[PDB]
Amino acid sequence: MAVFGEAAPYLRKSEKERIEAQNKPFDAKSSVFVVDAKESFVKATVQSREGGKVTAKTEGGATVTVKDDQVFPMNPPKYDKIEDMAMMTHLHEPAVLYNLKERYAAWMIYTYSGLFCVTVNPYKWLPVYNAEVVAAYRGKKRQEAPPHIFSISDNAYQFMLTDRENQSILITGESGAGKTVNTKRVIQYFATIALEDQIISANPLLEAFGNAKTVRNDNSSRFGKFIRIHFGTTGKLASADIETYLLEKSRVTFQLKAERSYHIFYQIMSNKKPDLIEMLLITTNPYDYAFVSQGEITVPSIDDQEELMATDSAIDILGFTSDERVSIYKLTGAVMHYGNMKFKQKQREEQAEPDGTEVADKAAYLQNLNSADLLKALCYPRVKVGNEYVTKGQTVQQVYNAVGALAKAVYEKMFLWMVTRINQQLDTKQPRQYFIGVLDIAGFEIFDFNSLEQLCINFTNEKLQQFFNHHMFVLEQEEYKKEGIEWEFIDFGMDLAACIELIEKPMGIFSILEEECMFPKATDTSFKNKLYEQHLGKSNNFQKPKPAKGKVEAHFSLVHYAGTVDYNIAGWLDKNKDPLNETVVGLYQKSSMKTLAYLFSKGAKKKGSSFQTVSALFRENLNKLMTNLRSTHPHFVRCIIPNETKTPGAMEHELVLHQLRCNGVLEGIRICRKGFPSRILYADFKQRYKVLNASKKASEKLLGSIDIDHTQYKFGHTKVFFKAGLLGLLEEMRDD
Repeated sequence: MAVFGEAAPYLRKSEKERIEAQNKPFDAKSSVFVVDAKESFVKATVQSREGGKVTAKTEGGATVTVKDDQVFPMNPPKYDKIEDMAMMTHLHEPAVLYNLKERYAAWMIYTYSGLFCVTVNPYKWLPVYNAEVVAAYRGKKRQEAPPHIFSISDNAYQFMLTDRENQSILITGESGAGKTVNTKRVIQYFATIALEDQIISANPLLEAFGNAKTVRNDNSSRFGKFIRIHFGTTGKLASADIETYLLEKSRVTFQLKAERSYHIFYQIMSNKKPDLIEMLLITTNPYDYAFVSQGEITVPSIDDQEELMATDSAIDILGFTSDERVSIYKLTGAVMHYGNMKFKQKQREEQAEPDGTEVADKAAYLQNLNSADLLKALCYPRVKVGNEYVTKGQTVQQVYNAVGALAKAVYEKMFLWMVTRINQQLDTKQPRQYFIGVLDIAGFEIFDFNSLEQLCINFTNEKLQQFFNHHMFVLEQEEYKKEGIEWEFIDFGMDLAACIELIEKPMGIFSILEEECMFPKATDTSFKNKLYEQHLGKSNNFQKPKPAKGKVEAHFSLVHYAGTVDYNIAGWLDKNKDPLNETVVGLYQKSSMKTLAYLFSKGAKKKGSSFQTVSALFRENLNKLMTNLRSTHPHFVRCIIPNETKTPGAMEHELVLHQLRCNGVLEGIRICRKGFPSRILYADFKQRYKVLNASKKASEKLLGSIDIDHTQYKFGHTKVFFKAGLLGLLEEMRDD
């Protein structure tokens, strides 16, 4: 029992509760669940099986008739509070729902789910991470001590110590959901078991540059985050590294009405220091600058003034000179200025031309290069043809797309290089080796009105889901080679492939979108018709939107591992085209500041400066991830938010139901539940099955005598393998 220390009661209960819950009367004729009007699933109490009719009593005593397919048999109390739910004789939505609801009630936060380390959050100081569980969880294997994040961290540590292999921790928590704390927890755990201060110190400037509020939350971290903590050849902290991945681009010049651009803009708009406001030549009203003024400017949660000097100090403590910081500020100001550059068609042509060089002068001075030259090289580029140059023509719309891509590219380059500098200041020069992977990412965030970025995020999560699906497949399945029997002989990732191919293959959604962003006179309606005629009916994941619910418009319905979702197509075309000019990039290369430090200066498979598109860069760096990550052993953590407010213990279903799909842990449990989830020894088997027929041959006797078929199970040579829904049949009969 108390084999580790004192943290047990809020971590795990002792025997007395285990046995007081084990031996409890569990009927299987009224223990069924129910679908709810207010919630999803509560524990119901029916009279009997009246066909598709019941009087299902809730805790408030409900009576309504409910069909069979949504009243669910409850897991027994002998299976109550089990850590690894992948063995329960009932594997469904309510199974896991209450298997963690009652555990959060009993405060057993840290649970297991196959490979998933499901971890709820508290709202009160619980001493589960104290200086004794660090040694209690030290040296352990996975499944003997009670679950915890320290368990999996030490697991990955000893794993890399076994075969010099890189490992990775895949965490998924909402903005400000507590994962921002669990990351520092695991990194300091590793720092002891081998720094976190530098990590948290560099942290806020990141969210300054690349975070914003959305229609859902307030400090959404749009980019991806990945931390490489390398060790010596024996295990010794010899690195502190950081990776930014799939940083969103289109924010810098476009955002829907219910959100805004990144923080830094409005931060400078906040006038805690008019030194910048004068120096960056900007005014204070953000509605004066179109790139940032298409949504909600002021947020009623935090002001941006204090954040100015907060992130300023964040810069200062890191390896940044002062000129470096004035350069960052000037570049952000020029990004803001580009929006107001105006162009007008010439009267005798479609060639664009400038009207007022004022904002042109401002932006050009802000980079120390001529203004007339800048606007010329925007509205009169020239491309290298053969062994000379010709000056292409430009229409107004083309010039607007060009300057948009310009601002986007310079901003993302600023981001990537400041990250470079950060990871440049934080390294320790010890010769290092195989690292660990700490990676957060935006979850499967589906909304009431989807768009491009939502689809890209959902696609990233599709790739991740298939990744870990296949990993769990190989591990779990190919374990049982030694178990004298195999089952579910197909790969497990090969069912997300149907939804992936619909997005990434030739003639896929992304390919078609590229086609239309390249076609001469494409329009939104042509895009829709092309999508339909290429996919509708000729696939299954793709299907028609359903008009209802008074929502504005959906245009095509995709199905994922996290359920179906239908997207809105308006604006996808002009949001995706970003023709990067070249003469102006030369201008940048020949500037006088470290703006050119970004833009420092085969032909096959590389598109041209007029075929560039956002989705392509996505699909490129996404595969960069999904290969270097594939070169590293994974582990998974899930910071849930069980309640709207901070009332601990309580947990409403509908909200945790959503996180159950965003992380898609039910997908793992369902791919592991369509076979033999129950692998068990003789320990409980003989003692609870000898009651009907009062080792191996003894198992054969104690199984054949209790009226079970030899189809839905197999005891290979060591453990018996069982479906979930069969032990319940035994549960009530193995007790008599």
